[PDB]
Amino acid sequence: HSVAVIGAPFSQGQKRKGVEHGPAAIREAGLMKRLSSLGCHLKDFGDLSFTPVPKDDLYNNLIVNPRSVGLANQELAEVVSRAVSDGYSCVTLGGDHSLAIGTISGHARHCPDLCVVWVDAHADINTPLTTSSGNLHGQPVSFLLRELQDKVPQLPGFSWIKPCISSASIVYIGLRDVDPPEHFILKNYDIQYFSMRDIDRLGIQKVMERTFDLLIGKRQRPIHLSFDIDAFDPTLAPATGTPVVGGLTYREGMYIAEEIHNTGLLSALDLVEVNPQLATSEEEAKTTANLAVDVIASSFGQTREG
Amino acid sequence: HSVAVIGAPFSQGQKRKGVEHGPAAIREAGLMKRLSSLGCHLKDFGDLSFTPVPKDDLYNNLIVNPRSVGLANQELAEVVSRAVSDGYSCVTLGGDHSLAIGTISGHARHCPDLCVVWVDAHADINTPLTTSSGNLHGQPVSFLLRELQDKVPQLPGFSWIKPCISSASIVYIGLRDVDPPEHFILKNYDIQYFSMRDIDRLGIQKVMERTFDLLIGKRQRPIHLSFDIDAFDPTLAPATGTPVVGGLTYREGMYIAEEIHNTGLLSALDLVEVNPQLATSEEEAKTTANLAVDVIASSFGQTREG
Amino acid sequence: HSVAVIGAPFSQGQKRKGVEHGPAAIREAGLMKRLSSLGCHLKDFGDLSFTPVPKDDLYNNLIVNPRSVGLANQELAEVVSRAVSDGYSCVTLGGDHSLAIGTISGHARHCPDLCVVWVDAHADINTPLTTSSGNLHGQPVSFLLRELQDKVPQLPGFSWIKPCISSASIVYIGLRDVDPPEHFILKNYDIQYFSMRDIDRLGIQKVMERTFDLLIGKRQRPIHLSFDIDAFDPTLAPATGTPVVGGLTYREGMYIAEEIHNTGLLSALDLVEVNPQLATSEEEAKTTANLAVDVIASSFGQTREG
Ligand SMILES: N[C@](CCCC[B-](O)(O)O)(CCN1CCCCC1)C(=O)O
Ligand SMILES: N[C@](CCCC[B-](O)(O)O)(CCN1CCCCC1)C(=O)O
Ligand SMILES: N[C@](CCCC[B-](O)(O)O)(CCN1CCCCC1)C(=O)O
Ligand SMILES: [Mn+2]
Ligand SMILES: [Mn+2]
Ligand SMILES: [Mn+2]
Ligand SMILES: [Mn+2]
Ligand SMILES: [Mn+2]
Ligand SMILES: [Mn+2]
Repeated sequence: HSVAVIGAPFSQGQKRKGVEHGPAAIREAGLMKRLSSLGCHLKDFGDLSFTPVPKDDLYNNLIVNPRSVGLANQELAEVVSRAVSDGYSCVTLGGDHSLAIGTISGHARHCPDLCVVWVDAHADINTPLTTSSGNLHGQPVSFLLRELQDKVPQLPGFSWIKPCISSASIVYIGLRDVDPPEHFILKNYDIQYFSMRDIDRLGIQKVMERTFDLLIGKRQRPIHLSFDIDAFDPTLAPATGTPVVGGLTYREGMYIAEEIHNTGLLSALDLVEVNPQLATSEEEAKTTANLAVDVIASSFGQTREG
Repeated sequence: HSVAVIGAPFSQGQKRKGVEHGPAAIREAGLMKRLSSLGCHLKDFGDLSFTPVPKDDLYNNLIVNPRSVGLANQELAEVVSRAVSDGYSCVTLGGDHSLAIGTISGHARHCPDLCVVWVDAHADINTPLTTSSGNLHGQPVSFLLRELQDKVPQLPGFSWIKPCISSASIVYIGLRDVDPPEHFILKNYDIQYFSMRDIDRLGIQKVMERTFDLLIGKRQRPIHLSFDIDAFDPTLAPATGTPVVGGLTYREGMYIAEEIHNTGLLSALDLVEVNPQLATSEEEAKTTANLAVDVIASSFGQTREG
Repeated sequence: HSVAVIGAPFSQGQKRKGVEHGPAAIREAGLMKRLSSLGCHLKDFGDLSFTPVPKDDLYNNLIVNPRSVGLANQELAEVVSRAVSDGYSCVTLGGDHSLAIGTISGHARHCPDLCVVWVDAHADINTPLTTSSGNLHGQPVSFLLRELQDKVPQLPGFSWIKPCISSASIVYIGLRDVDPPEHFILKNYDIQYFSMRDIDRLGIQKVMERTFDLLIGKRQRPIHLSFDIDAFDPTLAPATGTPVVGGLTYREGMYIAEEIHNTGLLSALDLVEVNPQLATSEEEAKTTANLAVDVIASSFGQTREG
């Protein structure tokens, strides 16, 4: 079992400084030793340096850094594609969530029937025509879903992307801050999600059971787990740019990761939005990074029973 | 849909200074904007000034401020009755829980077939003959329930009350600190409650389903939600006078409020016992007020899925 | 109902200073008054003074303080045995968990059909041949189970010990940090456990139901509850030597204790591993002790509904 680790210090999908230091923070929290201990053979690609784009002006006076985000993702997709082609399960450390455009695109090149489990407080499914922030980290799913493409304009730097997956191939877990146009999109395209309210009702065991029935109930598929640290309650993961009260507990997050491992199908994992500079103390930053490491290790087989 | 907001700075139902500043704290936490955003047409009645009573001596060398609490409640009931009669769902900000004598009396004055959901760590059902504290905020339910009246003596300032509400028409959620005579009362009059232990067993979904089956399972009735902030765990709502460990989680509180909204029958709401002065820090005070706003907004339709 | 309280300031089953002050901390937190209030008739044995053993050198160059732990446990066993035969339910305050060798041995002397509910983040079932720490507090169960005796070497000071429990007569609740050879032992000997993951799946109600079906489903038996404070999440019980993230909530711990009380069969209880010196503040120490008192009081009938 081989795992590739790619640092992707994306910050230009959003406006808050510091998220580019997430990969270093997660490595410093002992990621590689934890993975080695489980028996993973590792290839560390280090932290990538992405090519900047000069004069990357706003698109439509709103969308920030489109060419930079587009090119960084094109470059990242090439690395992810190569790693998956070489037989590695691919762990990408962020960095802001716009990097999922690149990781999912790269992953889908060799694994076109992948499915996506998107664990997040947010749906990240605004389009360039619905976003009220202009921040691409709150739009990445819109660029990836085939059914949405007539509603998504062509951004500069984005021409290389071709939507990778169907709306029936993504399931959200943890949602508790969704913009009204995103709610419209989720309902209109029948995209399945388990919000925090659904977890309150069903419990995390049934949520995972139903997630897998929707995605792999009738056929095996490589799983892409895109995990935004802000899915966790801010008491547990304070070092992040968009915290929302009332999130996953520690135990719920471990359970999600355990079930992902138990499928035997995990093929790529993103761990995004750790921003150590937003912690009010070193302890806050380190606990957030420690939590990120626990998620990744659990996703690759660390158990709570020995 | 129209909502009236009434500030009721009651503090004489108990002995701790500061709870009279609860209404201002909740307002400063953004209550009105949150309600407007949901589509509520608002009538703000401001913070009421209640008429004092001279020489309001203890009743029976025990019960504190009886005439002051009686008259403040009589005055409050007049405002609540007018608001409800004019078509508003009536939100009353406390202030200590003795104010529910006035809000429920005033609500019932217009809506005699109302039912009550009482969310609290405490049953608040001592009578003047069973209370060990003498504090009227731990007695309001005894003045309101028809079946209990042959056991409730007449307090000065209390003669105006017309307690018609049946013991079958109140359900408690959250109970974890109940005095022995209150336990006797709950059992003897077959009053239904879901204690924290019941929530541990059933889960909040089934608790809400069972609550509504009891109250509105046979017929539609206006709902009065009387919500003591101390229902929440003290880690979440520290700025309150009688905290008890082991309370509702944030998610459970939001779920209760969401289910109240989903009935379409919410007619009045009390949010009581926020005391900003009992916070150890500005942060503790503000988080308690923010939580109060979240409960109110969720009760009028704020969702966690957009 | 009569309850003996025994202080057992064991520290030599592990290496961290301070756990010998656990019994005093629990008493200072109001244990005796809480038990009296429930109607318990009390015999306080005080804190026992155990006979030291000079030159208690490492066994096999690894196992720490074997003669001291063995002798202290032999002495403790005599006290517990006498107390149980005099008709007391026996509460032993720790002290490190190696004391359970003594309490369970003493208990079983007059109650051979006892069963054991072991509430803990850890399985405490290493043998002298599997331990990697050498600390006897992580081994007590191996000395007590009949089925394991061909794999447990004779330690100096341990000759008085006869295993008196079958592997089918112990159930674990709370497990989340289990060493690989302990996992092998649990599986190989079909020892039943409900890990944190099992609690996440089933809920604490179902966990207790299944626990009692396994132990007393066919006949009434005296129950020995051995409760390591580290079963609780470290946010709730920080003052302990081996904290592990993702533990029982306050409510889950109360529910466990309530269900133990509800059986009517509680015969002895250990409350171990409170180490006030490991608190980083007096508040942390006090909350851990207060929690210990809550567990013991709930196990003897304190309710959350009055
Ligand atoms: N929907 C947001 C989401 C930002 C978080 C992105 B993720 O999950 O990668 O971290 C936020 C929109 N905003 C919410 C608050 C009110 C105004 C709109 C957006 O910017 O589009
Ligand atoms: N039962 C109490 C309740 C006080 C809280 C009122 B609420 O819910 O509005 O905030 C307290 C009685 N007291 C409990 C602790 C032990 C002594 C008696 C009382 O004073 O009657
Ligand atoms: N399994 C441990 C358990 C110690 C806790 C004892 B109890 O529950 O009474 O508090 C720990 C072994 N250690 C765990 C971390 C990795 C190395 C081995 C041991 O020392 O045997
Ligand atoms: Mn997010
Ligand atoms: Mn995201
Ligand atoms: Mn209360
Ligand atoms: Mn109350
Ligand atoms: Mn332990
Ligand atoms: Mn232990």
